[PDB]
Amino acid sequence: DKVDYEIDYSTAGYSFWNEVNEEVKETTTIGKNDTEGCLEIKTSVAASQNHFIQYHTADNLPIEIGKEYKLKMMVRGSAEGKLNFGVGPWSGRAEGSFSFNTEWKEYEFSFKAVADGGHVMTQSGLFVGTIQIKYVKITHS
Repeated sequence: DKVDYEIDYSTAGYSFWNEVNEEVKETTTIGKNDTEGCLEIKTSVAASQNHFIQYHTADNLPIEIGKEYKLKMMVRGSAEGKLNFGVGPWSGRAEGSFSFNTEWKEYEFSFKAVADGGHVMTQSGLFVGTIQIKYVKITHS
C-alpha cells in the first residue's frame, strides 16, 4: 500500500475541526495527549446521538473522485466500543465504522472516493470512556 496521506499523533499536534454538542460539553474533551502521543477523546456521559461528539481525524485529503483508497486508523479504547466515520467533504462522504477494544490495532476501510478532497469525519457520541487514536493514513495500491 502506497501512502497518500499520514497524520501521526505520536509526534504531530491536533488542530482539526471538532464539535461537542452542549448536551455533553462539560464532560467531554477532545485533544492531543502529549504524554501518550495520541489524539484522545474522553467522555463520562453518553450523548443522545452519536454525531453529538464529532471531530475530524484527518483533513485536506489528497483523494480524487472515483479512485479506490483505504482509510487506516490505529485506535484503542478503555472498553469495547464503536466509532463511525465518513471520508469526504462536507457535501457527502464514504461511510463506515470500526469496532475497537483495549488493544492497539490498525483498522482498515476500503472505499471509492465520492468527491475530490475532504476530511475524515469521526463520531463517537454514544461511547463512554477514553478513545486514543495514534495515527490516520490514506493509502492506495
